[PDB]
Amino acid sequence: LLDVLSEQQEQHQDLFNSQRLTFSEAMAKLYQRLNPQVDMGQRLPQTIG
Amino acid sequence: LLDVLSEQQEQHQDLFNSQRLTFSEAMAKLYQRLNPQVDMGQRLPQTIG
Repeated sequence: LLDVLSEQQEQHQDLFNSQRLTFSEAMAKLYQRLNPQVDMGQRLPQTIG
Repeated sequence: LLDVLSEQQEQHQDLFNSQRLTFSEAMAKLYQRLNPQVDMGQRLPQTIG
């Protein structure tokens, strides 16, 4: 996730500019996209972010 | 919800008649349209229905 943030921020800006997603929710959803073995949404994306 | 089902679903067909979602999803979306304050455990509307 750190590597994606540092070098590939723009490549998922679609997720970040998503008005539906808060910054923590955007982070949580990105963490869901890459490394999908941690995929978890029953604990709210806001909290995981 | 039972009372609305008895007598007012005919105002809610818009939700019902939408190809976006299935019948159980329609029920879930109706119920959450009712009692809007009541959130759920961020689960699929399929399961809620």
